[PDB]
Amino acid sequence: TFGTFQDAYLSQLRDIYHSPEFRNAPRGQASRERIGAGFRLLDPVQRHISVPARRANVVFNFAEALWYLSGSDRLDFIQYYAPGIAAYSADGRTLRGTAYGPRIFRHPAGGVNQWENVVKTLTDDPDSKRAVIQIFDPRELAVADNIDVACTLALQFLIRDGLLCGIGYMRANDAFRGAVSDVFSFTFLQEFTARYLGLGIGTYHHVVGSVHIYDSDARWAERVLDAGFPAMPDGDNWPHVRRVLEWEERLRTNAARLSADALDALDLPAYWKHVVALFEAHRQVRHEDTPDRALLAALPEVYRQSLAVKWPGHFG
Amino acid sequence: TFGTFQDAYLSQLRDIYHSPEFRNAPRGQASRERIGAGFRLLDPVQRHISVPARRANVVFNFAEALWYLSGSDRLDFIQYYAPGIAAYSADGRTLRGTAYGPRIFRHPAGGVNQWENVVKTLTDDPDSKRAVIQIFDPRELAVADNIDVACTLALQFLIRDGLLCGIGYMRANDAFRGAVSDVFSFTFLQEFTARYLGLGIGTYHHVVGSVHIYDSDARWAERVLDAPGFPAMPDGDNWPHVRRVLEWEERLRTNAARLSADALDALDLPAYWKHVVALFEAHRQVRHEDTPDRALLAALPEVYRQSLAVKWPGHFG
Ligand SMILES: Nc1ccn([C@@H]2O[C@H](COP(=O)(O)O)[C@@H](O)[C@H]2O)c(=O)n1
Ligand SMILES: Nc1ccn([C@@H]2O[C@H](COP(=O)(O)O)[C@@H](O)[C@H]2O)c(=O)n1
Repeated sequence: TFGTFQDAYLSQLRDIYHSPEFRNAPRGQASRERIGAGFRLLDPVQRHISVPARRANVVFNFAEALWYLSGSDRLDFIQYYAPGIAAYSADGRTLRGTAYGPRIFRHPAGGVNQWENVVKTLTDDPDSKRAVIQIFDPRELAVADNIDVACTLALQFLIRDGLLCGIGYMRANDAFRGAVSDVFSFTFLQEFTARYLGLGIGTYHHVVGSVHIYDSDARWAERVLDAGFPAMPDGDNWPHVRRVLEWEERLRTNAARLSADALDALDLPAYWKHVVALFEAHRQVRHEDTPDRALLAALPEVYRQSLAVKWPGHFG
Repeated sequence: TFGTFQDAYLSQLRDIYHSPEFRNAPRGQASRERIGAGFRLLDPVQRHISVPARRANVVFNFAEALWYLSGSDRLDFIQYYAPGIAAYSADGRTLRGTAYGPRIFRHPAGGVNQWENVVKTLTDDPDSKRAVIQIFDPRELAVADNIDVACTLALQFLIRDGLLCGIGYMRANDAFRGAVSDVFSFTFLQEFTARYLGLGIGTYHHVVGSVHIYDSDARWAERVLDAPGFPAMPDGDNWPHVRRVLEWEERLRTNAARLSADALDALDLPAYWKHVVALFEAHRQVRHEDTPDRALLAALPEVYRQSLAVKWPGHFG
């Protein structure tokens, strides 16, 4: 049990790096590994990693979570924030196992919107043990030479004492890289759903079959070992997400830009204005426009620190 | 971490009973509950409960596991061993979420034999992290008033240091009743698969979203709280033996045949599977009111004799 994700993240990283159970090479990727590992977070909203040596990217973290909420499998959207994710696209256009959006909202088994069914299940029986979003699909292992097999099995939500608890079940999790964005996204979905249901945030449980540090990340993991997040507004945030996704697409494609004062004047809750400002900052970097230091100064300090460490030549 | 399932079972039972995180009533079923609970077994073959107050039914244990291997969803097979299970059959003929057989061997999401794909995956890449059998299906929540939604999410197998390790992921588990047969079945499938792959047995991990004791079981669970090795399955491909065992299972369940102690010893089966068919003949004696055979009983492994003697003491005690 940990208070924040960063404490759990660093504890687990130390366990795997210094006390691995196995050394092996699944699909040729040499790794340190432990089997059957998990942790509990008492405060899932505190979902960010701020250790400067880790250079956690809060823009990618929100982008991935909103990519899921958009229901999209398109590579162009997410590789803009994480160019290396193109390695898992067989067609150069879409992602399969990596794209949890379609798994949540139009699952390959029947096209089912599982998020809606979970909300209906919890509304009809608040104590339900059945409110599960299935991610994995049985046909993924029937694909020959599949380069992108879902590694999350399911997400479960439970309403307990007026709080929404969440459980993420994964068959495998990269303890150094993937875990940072997976726990961010799963606790983001948990909070989003809690707000929608009018509930407080309960605990988050992460449970993983194989937790591992790839040997190719050993040096960076060692640098990290040698070294408040704001709350989403109450209620139904879908209208805000739709507007943020509109700004996301226009900024990513450089079809729009917004100054610091334009951002502050957007008709959005402050929480979501800051997410749009992250995307405008990222546009300045990727499309080589003038970095806006007034933009940076208006962000929450957690975001300011992420930007200054990720892009010190722009925001440092 | 526990040496045997019985140690983990009793420890989890006492944890839920004495220190439940929640008391609630999903679908109106009042319970004591803990969230996100798991354990690790070092010896998954030692999968049985031998506390007499629990009256664990090794015949049902093997019947459920073989029902899964048969790929069947039929109620008539399994309700013969567990009469109350018909409460989860909407049509009186089949089981849905309770029937893991079709989920393993012909999953409704594409008609996929996942066991075959797991064996192929682990043969092509022994270190694979992908060898997962999915059980739950997203369409199960799509219609209201479903009385039988799968509570197992997935089973994963990993080859680590030449040993087949298993992980069962469940969204919910009855810690007092269902967990006894679920862990039996999952570690049985683990051992079966390891023998097929020519591997030894590693660890088994059980992880469950909601683990609970139903209030209606509290009296029995209190009695259990107030209160011999399991044999190893033979090496190699046990499918041909399973097929023969299933032929005998149906003949005995329908009272179309009977097996004397000498008829059991003459079966063309490894000793391990002869004992399983003997369990079915003993069960036939119970269900069809035939003479309890003392000689059958004496030839069984000690673990099985104790289960029969406690469960049906007038027949086998
Ligand atoms: N969301 C994701 C997607 C992939 N991953 C990583 O990618 C790997 C995919 O390779 P396998 O399919 O071989 O497992 C996982 O084992 C895990 O290391 C992750 O940790 N989180
Ligand atoms: N294999 C199975 C099948 C059912 N069960 C029990 O049946 C219940 C089914 O009800 P829910 O669908 O409400 O969970 C589970 O919560 C669990 O108590 C089990 O423990 N093992």
